Amino acid sequence: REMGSVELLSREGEIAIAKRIEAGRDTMIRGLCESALTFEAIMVWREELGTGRILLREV
DNA sequence: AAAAAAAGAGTTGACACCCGGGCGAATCCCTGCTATAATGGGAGCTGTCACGGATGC
Repeated sequence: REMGSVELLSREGEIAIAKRIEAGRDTMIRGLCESALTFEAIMVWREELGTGRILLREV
């Protein structure tokens, strides 16, 4: 009863939902790429590159 | 009238062996990934009363 009294169906609504999810992921990625918090934090792992353990195929 | 040894103890090397702990190897359990379109559910009484109590205007 609860699922039927509040839910519906949408053919093209799934496309809009996917576009909204993609926009949210894009905005989150744009907001997470900052300076002195994420660049220097992840750079300590990028400096470990050259051994092929987690620098390539992992990060 | 005397006087020493098969047992009885006591060990000393000499195997026979019997589960324990590793070294392997062979093999179980988990977990996730599959891209045409899938869009609200199946029994069950209903052939006992009667009492004793719990809601309602």
